[PDB]
Order: sequence, then structure tokens, then C-alpha cells
Amino acid sequence: GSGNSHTTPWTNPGLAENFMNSFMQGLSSMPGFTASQLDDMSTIAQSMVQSIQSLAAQGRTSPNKLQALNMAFASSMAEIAASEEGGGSLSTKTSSIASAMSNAFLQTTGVVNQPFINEITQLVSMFAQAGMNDVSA
Repeated sequence: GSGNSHTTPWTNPGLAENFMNSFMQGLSSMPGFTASQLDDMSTIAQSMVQSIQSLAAQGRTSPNKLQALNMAFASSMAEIAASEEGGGSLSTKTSSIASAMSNAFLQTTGVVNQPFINEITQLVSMFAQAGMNDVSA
């Protein structure tokens, strides 16, 4: 039904595309990251989008998926955020990630989900320093 809150960018496979594209584009212009790392985030973008593409194509996405995919791509960016190179500390990584998503969602639907951005930045920072996505742990 109509839920005007907690809207996650993975609700629509096309929205995910627009979101992640704008994300990886804008983030490339932000500090902390190096082009070699944006190269991988490009893959993370294409991977997540295609996953949701196939998922929504032959069926649909349940709310449970949103609360899993949010920590999934956070983990794959965590390894990149913890990557040392031209850009500096991880503190500069997560802050840029946060803003990139914000600026992205403004271009796509015009409204940004701040709780989401905070949730993601918590996950990324956590998984990066823990070095795991909770498995065999």
C-alpha cells in the first residue's frame, strides 16, 4: 500500500539504476576515494541494479529484501571505504557516500531519505572496522 516513509531506493529496479548511477557519478567528484575504487563501486552499482532488475522482473521485492540489500551493498562499499589510497581516511569515505546518495535521490525523485542515509553510514562504518558481513562469525 501507500507508505510515505522508509522508502528505500531498491523499491524500483529503474529507480535503483538512477539512484546508483547518480551516486557513483557524484561520488567520483567527492574526496576520500580514488578512481580505482570508484571503478569497483561502478561494479557494485551495476551488480545491485541488475540483481533488483531480475528480482522485480520475474516476481517482486518483499520488505524483508530492502532490510537486507541495504546492508549488502554497504558491506561491499565497506571494503572500499577501508581502502587506503589517494583520498585519506575512512572518515572521508563514509561522509562522501552519505552525500552522494542524498544528491542522487534529489535528482531522481526529489526527496531524500535521511534515516536511510544514516542507517547506511552506520552499516558501512561498522562492517568496515569489523571486516565482515556477519557470516561464520
